[PDB]
Amino acid sequence: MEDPYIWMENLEDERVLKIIEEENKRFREFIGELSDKLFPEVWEQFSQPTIGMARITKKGIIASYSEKDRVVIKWFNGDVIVDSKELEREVGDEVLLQGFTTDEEGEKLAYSFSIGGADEGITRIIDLKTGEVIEEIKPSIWNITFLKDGYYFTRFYRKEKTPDGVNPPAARMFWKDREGERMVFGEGLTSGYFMSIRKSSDGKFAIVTLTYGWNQGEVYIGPIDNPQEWKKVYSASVPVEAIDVVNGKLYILTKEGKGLGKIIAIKNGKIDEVIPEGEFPLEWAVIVRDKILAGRLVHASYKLEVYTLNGEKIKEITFDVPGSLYPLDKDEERVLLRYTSFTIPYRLYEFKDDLRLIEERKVEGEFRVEEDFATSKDGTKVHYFIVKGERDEKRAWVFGYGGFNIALTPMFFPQVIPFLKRGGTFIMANLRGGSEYGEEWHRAGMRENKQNVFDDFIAVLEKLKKEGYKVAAWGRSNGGLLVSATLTQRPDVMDSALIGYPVIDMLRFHKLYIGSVWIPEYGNPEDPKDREFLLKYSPYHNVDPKKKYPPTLIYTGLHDDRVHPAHALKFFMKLKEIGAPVYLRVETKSGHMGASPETRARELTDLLAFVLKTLS
Ligand SMILES: [Cl-]
Ligand SMILES: [Cl-]
Repeated sequence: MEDPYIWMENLEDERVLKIIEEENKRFREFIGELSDKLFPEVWEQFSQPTIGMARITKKGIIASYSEKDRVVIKWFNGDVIVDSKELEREVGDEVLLQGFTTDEEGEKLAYSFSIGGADEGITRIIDLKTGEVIEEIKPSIWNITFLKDGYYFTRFYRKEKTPDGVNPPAARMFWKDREGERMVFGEGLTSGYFMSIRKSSDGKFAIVTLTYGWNQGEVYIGPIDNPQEWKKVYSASVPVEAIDVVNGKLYILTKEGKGLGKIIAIKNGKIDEVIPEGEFPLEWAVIVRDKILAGRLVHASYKLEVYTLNGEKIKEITFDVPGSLYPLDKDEERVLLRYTSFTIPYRLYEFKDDLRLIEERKVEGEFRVEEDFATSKDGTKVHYFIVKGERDEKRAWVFGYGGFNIALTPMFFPQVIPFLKRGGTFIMANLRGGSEYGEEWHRAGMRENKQNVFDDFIAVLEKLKKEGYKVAAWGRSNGGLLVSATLTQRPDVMDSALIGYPVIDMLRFHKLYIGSVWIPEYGNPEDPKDREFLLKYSPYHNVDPKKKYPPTLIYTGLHDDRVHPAHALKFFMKLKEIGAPVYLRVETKSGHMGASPETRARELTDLLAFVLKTLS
């Protein structure tokens, strides 16, 4: 099938580079002054201390933080262990710090980073008392689980074949100790299988979870020191999460059945429900002491539920402000949870028998978090969050995603704060295709149902318009598709459009970078039956010259390795063809944002600047 802009898939074509150069200039002249004036306000919010991961050891908590241009790993209220700045001088390059873990004893720490925004990374294992690098592994490994004098770990094969000769993408599990390294699990597994391992709370069992896309899950358990005796004990036609093994009994969180999440247990092959499916999703569950601590997702924010090991509900905990809440780590006694919301970068909580707050960073101001519902084409209620400042200039910045079983739950958007301060309202919409209401909610936005997602977003945008708001619609990656499709269908419901790192060409998405992995979500363009519903919304095929379009910003990054910039370039050329007020920003500086904040903060400042200028 001919494509007039196929040459744009070659990012080294001189025609492509000319366009990128031209449009970055035009965009900079367009928001450059405003962006330079707002940058300090954005930078202030972006760069403040933000926790990443945390770990429990016998010696105390170890946590990572971002602040400004550096990232550190430190003893909680204690010594810095790893400093991204120290690292950069040692290796003489920009470094992104990915994750870390430790041993139970708090004497060994493993952390992974990437030199100069390399697509490859590094793993170092260090001694926590002296700080000596015990080991340095290249490429980086994952899921390090210390035992005795060594550890299990997983490798994810991206470019290379597996040792047993299987093509990527693939995963394999290894054991490493003084005598050396050997593969312990995953031999013969075809491409697409992923694995992870965790210990039981008592340290006696390996719990190994195996996953193939959305439609297969397997659980294995056995003696932590003996992979020869690891046995499959559960099979499911969806990925499930193994929680723990306690007193001969394996606990699993599964979205089998209606798809909302329940906890089952297996003992000697018999399967019992522990906590049956409820009205709202059960997103995670952990066992601590003799209790089950469960994260319940009620209209896309978290309430905390505490149960006995037998599934009798003991207590319920809600939060003052709707938030996202996730388990970071656990030991036998306690779990650490990270909370986040629109005006709360983070809270660090400790759960032992009850919930206790041990750290908080919040943005000061009289901010309100409200919630409402819009009604979609087919009657579906579309929940959304509303964030407001003290002032109301009737200007709304509306964010959605809608896909891939991702719930949109409260989180901190640094560039929205100055917006709220200027009378703006931030809206986060809970569209179909997400996990907000279970696997059925997700399925209701996949393949032929993808139009439902756009209908839900339209319903929110149109509600805001009727209420008198000026409206800027914003989304990234599958969320870029969201705004792009909505723009070509109902440009009349937005006064501004922001399209981030989008998927656009729905007949060729599967031919660029990793896009084939999205086939179960969107459908398969080689099949005419799927093309039939794909072409009904594909933005690349559905630009309407008869329509009037609002100011539109498409933004991407020249060196993104997941969502090919050609989507953005092609949609930009299509809008150019009809003289639409469209802009294109292509980030050229390398790497992402984890420990290289200024490039990312500028990008976000550019978005804020575009909203402020185009809605006025
Ligand atoms: Cl973004
Ligand atoms: Cl980015």
